[PDB]
Amino acid sequence: GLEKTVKEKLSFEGVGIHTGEYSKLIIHPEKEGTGIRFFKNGVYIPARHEFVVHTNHSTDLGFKGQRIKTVEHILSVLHLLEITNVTIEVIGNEIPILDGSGWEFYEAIRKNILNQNREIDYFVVEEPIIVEDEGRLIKAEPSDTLEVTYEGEFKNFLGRQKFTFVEGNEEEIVLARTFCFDWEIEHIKKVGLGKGGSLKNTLVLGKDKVYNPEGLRYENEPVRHKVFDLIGDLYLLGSPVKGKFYSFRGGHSLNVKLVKELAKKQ
Ligand SMILES: CCCCCCCCCCC[C@@H](O)CC(=O)O[C@@H]1[C@@H](N)[C@@H](OP(=O)(O)OP(=O)(O)OC[C@H]2O[C@@H](n3ccc(=O)[nH]c3=O)[C@H](O)[C@@H]2O)O[C@H](CO)[C@H]1O
Ligand SMILES: [Cl-]
Ligand SMILES: [Zn+2]
Ligand SMILES: [Zn+2]
Ligand SMILES: [Zn+2]
Ligand SMILES: [Zn+2]
Repeated sequence: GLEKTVKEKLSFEGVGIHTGEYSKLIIHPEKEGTGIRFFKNGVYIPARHEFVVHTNHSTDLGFKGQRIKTVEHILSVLHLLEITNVTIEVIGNEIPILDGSGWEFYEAIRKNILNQNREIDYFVVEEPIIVEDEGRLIKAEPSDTLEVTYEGEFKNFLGRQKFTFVEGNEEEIVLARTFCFDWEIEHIKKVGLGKGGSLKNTLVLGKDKVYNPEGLRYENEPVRHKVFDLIGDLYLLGSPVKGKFYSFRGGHSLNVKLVKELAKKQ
């Protein structure tokens, strides 16, 4: 595939799910070999694992005293579309959550793709690797195409479910929204997070219920979302990725752990 940028500057704005503050994004075109980077208060923050500063409830980056929260969704959409050269200017402290999915970013960026004059240098998984953390596991192995499976095991009605993304099925995961359980709200608010959360940008699930009046988009919308998150975190390898991945109960922390182990090995 050829390296790609955007045809023109694209803008997005809205509340950050964790800060509860308004922020604005400006996606700038960039030349071949630039890579994906964020820009905030005069500092460039590359979208790479060396710049990850926090992973508990979002994937956050920082450099030289400047931090940006919740990069997982914009990075997943850029990865899915193979956008390789772009500057994401952030006026604020977090990426806007919008409806909690990648839909708005995906629809706008997909209509503005500009192919460039280089073949993409893919990050190619060369051998099998397994990373683990207290009941959670992620396996990666060689593959000519990006294939990502997430298997969840939930304490509520969702039970045990899995979903697999393969290239060409981007539309199956870009609408899946972020979610949380009603029993998690206390903790998230207590640690100074979830300030912008509402039923308009997060699915809220209970032991037997879906609080959002619209309900779920898909019966397995939560696992489709976890696949979407893993594809965003994999872009921290700094190039579009080719490999077959299987995550059992993974989250941003384990995804970043896998990315760092893959980067170290290769
Ligand atoms: C008007 C009133 C409205 C009320 C609404 C406002 C409430 C406050 C706003 C909340 C906003 C946040 O909700 C945003 C936020 O944090 O969104 C995160 C997102 N970033 C990503 O976070 P992360 O990847 O780090 O998540 P974990 O993997 O760690 O899972 C998390 C827990 O699920 C367990 N788990 C996991 C997998 C499994 O198979 N089984 C199982 O049990 C696991 O053990 C752990 O206890 O995905 C999470 C989902 O999974 C989202 O919640
Ligand atoms: Cl925390
Ligand atoms: Zn090619
Ligand atoms: Zn926490
Ligand atoms: Zn997240
Ligand atoms: Zn997410």
